[PDB]
Amino acid sequence: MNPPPPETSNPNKPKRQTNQLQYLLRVVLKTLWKHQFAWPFQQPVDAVKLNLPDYYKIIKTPMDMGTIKKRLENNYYWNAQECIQDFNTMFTNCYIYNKPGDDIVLMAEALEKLFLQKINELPTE
Ligand SMILES: O=c1[nH]c(-c2cccc(NS(=O)(=O)c3cccs3)c2)cs1
Repeated sequence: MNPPPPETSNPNKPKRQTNQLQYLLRVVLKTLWKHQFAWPFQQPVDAVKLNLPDYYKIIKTPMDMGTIKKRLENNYYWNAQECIQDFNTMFTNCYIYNKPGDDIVLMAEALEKLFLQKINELPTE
């Protein structure tokens, strides 16, 4: 069973645009998206499709790059750090749901290193 995907809009929450958030969409996300290991992370885990009936029994704060992309596109975030926390939740979720050395974990580890490389330096505001 799949819960609804994480919100990508919320009228109670204030919106913002910053140079750093623009960069997170235009450079960081859009480059990671093209990586050969990006595909498992491009949309919410579909537990019915993937036959992972325990996925949402284990993972209570799901996150994926599709959701992050839509959040950036909709100016959902207040700042870069908020967006960065979503990437970090995505990676951590993968390590939590799986086991060290798993192929899916190797993919997340590779993406995380590339992500860290790209956010090491952000534009100034
Ligand atoms: O913890 C997470 N698993 C996934 C995911 C996405 C697509 C397919 C799978 N299962 S899978 O096809 O057996 C697989 C194993 C290694 C990479 S994908 C997991 C995303 S986040």
